[PDB]
Amino acid sequence: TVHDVIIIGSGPAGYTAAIYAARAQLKPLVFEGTQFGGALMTTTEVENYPGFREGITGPELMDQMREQALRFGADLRMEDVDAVQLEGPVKTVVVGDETHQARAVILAMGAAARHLGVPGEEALTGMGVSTCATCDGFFFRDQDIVVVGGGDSAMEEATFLTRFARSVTLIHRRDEFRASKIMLERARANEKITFLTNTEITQIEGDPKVTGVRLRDTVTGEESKLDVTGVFVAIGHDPRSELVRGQVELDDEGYVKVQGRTTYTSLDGVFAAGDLVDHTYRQAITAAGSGCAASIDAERWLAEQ
Amino acid sequence: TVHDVIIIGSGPAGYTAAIYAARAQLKPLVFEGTQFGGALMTTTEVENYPGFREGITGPELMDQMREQALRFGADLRMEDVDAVQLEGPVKTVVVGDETHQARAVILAMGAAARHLGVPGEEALTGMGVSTCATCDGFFFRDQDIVVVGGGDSAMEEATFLTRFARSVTLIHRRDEFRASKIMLERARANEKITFLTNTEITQIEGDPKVTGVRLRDTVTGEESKLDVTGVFVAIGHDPRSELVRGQVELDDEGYVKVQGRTTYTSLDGVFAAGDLVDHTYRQAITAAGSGCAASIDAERWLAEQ
Ligand SMILES: Cc1cc2nc3c(=O)[nH]c(=O)nc-3n(C[C@H](O)[C@H](O)[C@H](O)COP(=O)(O)OP(=O)(O)OC[C@H]3O[C@@H](n4cnc5c(N)ncnc54)[C@H](O)[C@@H]3O)c2cc1C
Ligand SMILES: Cc1cc2nc3c(=O)[nH]c(=O)nc-3n(C[C@H](O)[C@H](O)[C@H](O)COP(=O)(O)OP(=O)(O)OC[C@H]3O[C@@H](n4cnc5c(N)ncnc54)[C@H](O)[C@@H]3O)c2cc1C
Ligand SMILES: Nc1ccc(Nc2ccc3c(N)nsc3c2)cc1
Ligand SMILES: Nc1ccc(Nc2ccc3c(N)nsc3c2)cc1
Ligand SMILES: [Cl-]
Ligand SMILES: [Cl-]
Ligand SMILES: [Cl-]
Ligand SMILES: [Cl-]
Ligand SMILES: [Mg+2]
Ligand SMILES: [Mg+2]
Ligand SMILES: [Mg+2]
Ligand SMILES: [Mg+2]
Repeated sequence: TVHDVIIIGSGPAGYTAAIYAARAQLKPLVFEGTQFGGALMTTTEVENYPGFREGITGPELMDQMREQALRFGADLRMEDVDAVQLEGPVKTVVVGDETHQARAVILAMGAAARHLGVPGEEALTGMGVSTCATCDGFFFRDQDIVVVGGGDSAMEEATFLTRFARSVTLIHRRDEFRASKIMLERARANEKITFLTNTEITQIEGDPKVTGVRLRDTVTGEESKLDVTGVFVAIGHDPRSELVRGQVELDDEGYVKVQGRTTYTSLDGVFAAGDLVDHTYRQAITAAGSGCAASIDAERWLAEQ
Repeated sequence: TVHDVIIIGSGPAGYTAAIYAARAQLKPLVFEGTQFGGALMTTTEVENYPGFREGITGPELMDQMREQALRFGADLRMEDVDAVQLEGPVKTVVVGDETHQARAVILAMGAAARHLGVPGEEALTGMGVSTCATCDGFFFRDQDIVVVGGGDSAMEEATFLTRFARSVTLIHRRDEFRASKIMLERARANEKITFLTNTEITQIEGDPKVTGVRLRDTVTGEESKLDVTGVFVAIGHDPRSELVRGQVELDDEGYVKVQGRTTYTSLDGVFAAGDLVDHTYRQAITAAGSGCAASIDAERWLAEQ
């Protein structure tokens, strides 16, 4: 049984691809993962996804998307793809001890935001701990917050956040910065930003919400506590391209490369969408847009065979 | 008074750009047009926009988007931009006898679908007359329908529609086809497609919904009537780039060109999104995704000044 298309991933890119493929009568087979629903399934509020004048929670939005895909006939499986064979006319995905095949595959595995890995980070996620200044900076008006990281991401998040926050403490575990000189220099010039180098967070305090961070000097071991009400983690992303490394061309940071303004990868019959590809915007609406494009690409490519 | 950003257009690209720019505290000034709300403001059902398990009407979706932009502080004006000056640090838009200025401009004027221009076309829009096989082909299962046009668009729409329709009559006013040989040959091979060359539609019949089309031979003048329940107009699109021709680089069909996978045009401080740029996907979700990207591009570009 060779399916027309298999989709790997269940964030906005994967579900939008599933909606379009199903409505196109391709009977898409979608492997959602056991941690299904993408990055929004673990935020509280989504206010910048167009179409919801008063907002919607991340889980509510993903459940709409999932039920929408189901309504048009997508075959959804809450299982992880463990391995793929993507070269040639018939592609194979392996799911535990089960195999499935398809003429086209849409890769929508997303990117993992790096975690601090400290107590309180999970408990206080959406309650003061954020990954997304664009999304959440709004909510920290006149507040004292931290940003963690040493690259252009952290510099961009920190300087952006000063238009809301009373103060931004930028914390980095080294005394050297991997961020570009321009981004570094913009952060230095901003009077609302204080730099804390050679510093790591060991714990995030907060009873319902973030009240502070515990700090350790990575050189001397000196520990202290900072009172803050927000923690923005900006230590980088890891695109989830492990399944396809060695089969589909990746850039030096592991993002799947695509041709021009399409979703076509280096492999015939293989398309890629969402934050697996995009290291620039990383929003739900852009991932959904690219998931649509992947399905239209796949449909048109299938019609050429 | 020089604004940070002006947005021209009020479809999904323009409203999503407005939402992001407003949430970024850029106080975007948005000229919606008198025919505001984009292409969806004149369809009935939008079923493939992810986030609505049971669908939503086009006007309901656009009103959500508009109120969402308002909620975050967008300044919305239901007026047409009549002329622009986009070169240099301060850009000007002219609206009747009023002028407005901004450091960045986001172009989101969309593309106009060409119309047959015959009686019944407007009355029966969304009631049998469609512009979008992806969107509406679903609803014509086992029905006899027409597709109008002579290019790759019409060939693609007609062959796609045969997976739903009982029959597809492809009508073209010439006996020569501007579509590529592959697209032409695929349509010829499909047993559900009948070709009617040298034929124009003079009227679309239908009491609540499409019941037939009146036809004229463009050579002999012979007229007849075809019983059909759907009419898909696929005679091409005109991107709304007239305002910016001679200022921003356009491709040979008039679409605004953008740099790589960004929204940057050939002019510093000018960004473009939606169907003004995209001649491939032309969906609401993709236009919304690109409107987000234009605002993020614009925000980051503004921060560099
Ligand atoms: C805390 C947080 C809050 C956010 N808030 C917002 C917001 O308010 N607005 C906004 O626009 N964006 C927000 N974002 C960003 C947005 O969620 C992402 O940009 C978007 O979800 C990317 O979608 P994607 O489909 O490419 O990947 P993801 O959302 O990462 O989805 C990929 C999914 O596929 C699954 N998958 C991966 N590999 C496999 C495999 N091998 N087999 C099976 N399944 C697999 C994953 O487990 C995951 O469930 C937020 C992100 C985070 C982390
Ligand atoms: C009948 C119909 C049904 C459709 N159904 C679907 C569907 O179900 N699903 C789907 O995904 N897509 C659908 N589409 C396509 C979708 O609507 C478009 O792809 C999308 O709206 C493009 O958005 P855009 O913002 O780029 O431009 P548009 O939607 O064209 O919006 C541009 C807006 O800006 C305004 N504007 C233009 N020039 C100026 C100016 N100089 N000054 C001020 N304002 C100006 C225009 O009047 C218009 O209101 C449909 C299209 C049509 C025509
Ligand atoms: N995958 C991955 C790679 C690198 C990191 N860096 C990191 C981790 C924890 C902390 C911390 N508590 N303060 S600064 C910091 C930085 C995290 C995850
Ligand atoms: N802008 C623009 C340019 C070209 C067209 N072509 C056209 C118009 C009407 C009809 C018809 N009634 N049957 S075939 C056809 C084709 C329409 C609009
Ligand atoms: Cl390789
Ligand atoms: Cl290998
Ligand atoms: Cl020019
Ligand atoms: Cl000129
Ligand atoms: Mg995983
Ligand atoms: Mg996830
Ligand atoms: Mg107009
Ligand atoms: Mg319109």
